[PDB]
Amino acid sequence: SGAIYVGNYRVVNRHLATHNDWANLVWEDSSRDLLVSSTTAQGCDTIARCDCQTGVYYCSSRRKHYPVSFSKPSLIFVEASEYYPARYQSHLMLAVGHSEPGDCGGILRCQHGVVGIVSTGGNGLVGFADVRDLLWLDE
Ligand SMILES: COc1cccnc1CC(=O)N1CCC[C@H](C(N)=O)C1
Ligand SMILES: [Zn+2]
Repeated sequence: SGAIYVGNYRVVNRHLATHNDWANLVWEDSSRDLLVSSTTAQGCDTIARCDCQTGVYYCSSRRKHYPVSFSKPSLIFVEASEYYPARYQSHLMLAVGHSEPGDCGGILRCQHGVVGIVSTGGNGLVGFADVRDLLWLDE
């Protein structure tokens, strides 16, 4: 679990969005596993606007943060799960690091701010949904 709170927006994994997220929907994209909903309170986070390929993510299955080197956002094949058919997920960045299904939502940060959230993984890999291209989150 996990979310990014920026301005009057809440960013979550689309597959973990709640009834309240869908009732306050701003934007969603199944191909990116992202959903953004509106909030009444002002957020606590800020978004990186950079090309960093190193950062630190929170891993809830170890209660710890780990440093990672991650690939640029790209179209990556993701196996079928209980939430999606087998498909290409876009704007996804892979890294070597521990992750389990419940780790989705953990934040990845670089020195400039929030880069993305855990969205996929397996066998010593962890994949993050990028949010740095969503310029409208800041306005
Ligand atoms: C962090 O997730 C891990 C980690 C290790 C092993 N299986 C997972 C789960 C996983 O990859 N997915 C299930 C939920 C939806 C995901 C998606 N974006 O399509 C795919
Ligand atoms: Zn950065």
